[PDB]
Amino acid sequence: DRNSVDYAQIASGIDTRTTVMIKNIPNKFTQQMLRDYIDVTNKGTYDFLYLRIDFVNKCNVGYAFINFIEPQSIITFGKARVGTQWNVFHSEKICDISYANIQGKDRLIEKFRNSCVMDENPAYRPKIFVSHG
Amino acid sequence: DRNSVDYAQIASGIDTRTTVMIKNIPNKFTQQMLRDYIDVTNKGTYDFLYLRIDFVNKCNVGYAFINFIEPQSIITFGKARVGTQWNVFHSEKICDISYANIQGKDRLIEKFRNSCVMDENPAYRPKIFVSHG
Repeated sequence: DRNSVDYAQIASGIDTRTTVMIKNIPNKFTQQMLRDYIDVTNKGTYDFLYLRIDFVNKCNVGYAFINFIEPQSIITFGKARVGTQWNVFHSEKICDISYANIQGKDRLIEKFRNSCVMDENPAYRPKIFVSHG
Repeated sequence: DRNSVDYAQIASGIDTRTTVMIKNIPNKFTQQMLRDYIDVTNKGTYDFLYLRIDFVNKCNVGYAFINFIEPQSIITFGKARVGTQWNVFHSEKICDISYANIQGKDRLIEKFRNSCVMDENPAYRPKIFVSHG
């Protein structure tokens, strides 16, 4: 909506935003494969890449943060990848992108440098709630 | 879309789906506060609750899985909470819900019981990529 990506608006110097979400990633992906996936068309063009990893099952959550050094790199990646399928063979999930709310290598670095409280008891680690009966 | 929640369709016995996402949770929330938040109107009515926790900064990711034991409980919670603001005072984020893709306490339990590979090297733990210069 306010965060959907318009190529021509990057091309024309309007939309200077550099942080982007790669969405619909198969739950069955590693950071490394994502790197490799991106580096096919966009090697060297990004400041920051984090494929978000669930604390509990250590799967990815289906999206990643990437900050491109230059906004036009978004066009290179989008044209090449948005629309296409992650794996024509092993997942029906297809790739899409949108601007993140947090923008800029600097804020991204702080997001993940500073841990959050998880509970009032600091000895706690996240425990799913489940019941039976 | 295919997963948006229609109360009257729960009420009428059409939509038997029980797994739901609580969305737009402030990054600044704990599982416990979520439990407490839910238990205000829906104590005792759910099988499964997991507020998704980022492996790296140990923040929540802005959403949680909840499986209600009975589909009408979704109406109780939605009417009470969707639309309202998590914290009228300390976050402009407001609460919304939608059906999850994974449905049912049983599949949810397996999702999080079985760890995923994170890398080909099993000694690896998720490392953000960042560069400067």
